[PDB]
Parts: sequence; C-alpha cells; structure tokens
Amino acid sequence: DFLPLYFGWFLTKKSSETLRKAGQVFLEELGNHKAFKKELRHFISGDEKLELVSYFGKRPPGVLHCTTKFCDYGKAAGAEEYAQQEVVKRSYGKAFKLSISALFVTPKTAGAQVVLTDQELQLWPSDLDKPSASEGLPPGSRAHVTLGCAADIQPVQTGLDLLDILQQVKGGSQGEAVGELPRGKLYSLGKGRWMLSLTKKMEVKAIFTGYYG
Repeated sequence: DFLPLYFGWFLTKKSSETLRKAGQVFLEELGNHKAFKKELRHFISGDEKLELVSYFGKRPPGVLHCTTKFCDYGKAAGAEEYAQQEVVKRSYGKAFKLSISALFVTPKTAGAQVVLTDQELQLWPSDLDKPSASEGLPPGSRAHVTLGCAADIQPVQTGLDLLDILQQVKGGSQGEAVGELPRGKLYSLGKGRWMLSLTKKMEVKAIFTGYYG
C-alpha cells in the first residue's frame, strides 16, 4: 500500500477562490506601492513596473492547500511514520478552519502564512526531514499556503521562505511597518522580502486528506 503524494488541508472551492483573489489583490497592490518599486533592484537581478501577478506565474492548479507532510508515496523520510499516526487516521476527511495571519512575497515565492490551532498542530510532522530554518521557531511555523512561484522555483520553497521571514521577525528585524495597504500593515524585511500583516485574520475552510497526483 503506497501513501499519498502529500497529506494536508485542502481548501473548499469557495475558500480557495476567496484566498486566491485576496492573494492577487495583494500582489497588485504591492507591485504598485512606492516602497516596493524603490527596492526593485533588491528583487530582480537582470535588466518600468514589474507586474507581480506575471512574476509569480506558476500558481497552484486546483484548490489551494496547506501541506502537513510531503510523503512522495512513501519515499520521503518519515512518511510511513507520519501516516500511521492515530491522529492522522482520525482526522482523515475531517473539516478544519485555517487562520491566515499574513501574506508574503520574496524573489522566489508568494504565499499565505497559516497559524495552526492546537488541534491542527497535532497533525504537524516531527521528523528528521525538518529543515534547519525551522530551528528556533515554534513547531508548525512552516505552515503556509503557496500562492505563486517564480519560473525556476519549486513550490516547496514557499515554506522555507516563510521560515526565513519569521526568523527576521523573531529578532524584530521587521521593525516598524514601511507602509500600509487597505487590509493591513506592510513590512519590508530586506533582500526582496515583504510581509502584509493582516488587520483581521482570514479564515478558510479546508478538509484534511491525502493527495495522489
């Protein structure tokens, strides 16, 4: 019996459209913000205005989702150990609400930061496959929804990018907001990294299950 490609929370069609539209408005607003335009050298590295919706053109097909454990059908480290957990089996097909507190952009990815409840954290993996940038931050800090990737970037980069942003925030390197968008304060973390801290958290409905590809 092989396992899914990955486990995670799959947004309902309505929630996925709502978050997808929010992400597009953020990308449009950010690309027009004077502070972002001034930093455009810290963002691209070759040779007017950059339309971030075109820049992050590899957008997830289907519904948006929040991965818990990438399994690659059993080939990833920790995959079989994760899937045999009681909580994974008990939650399979169950509905959850995911809290989105912030949207972010780097030169590689765009996504949404997810803040897991204590019940949802029980579904978060704990294994060797954990990357180093998750060290020093609370478990589950990687939890995100990918909104878009640059052409040569793989989607998994989005979670590594979020962790790197949260390492800045941990030490206060976000500083004061450089500005404001209609739905929250805008933070520049340097090196092409931007975070919109939402005035009001977004909530999305999602079903925990396995995706097979």
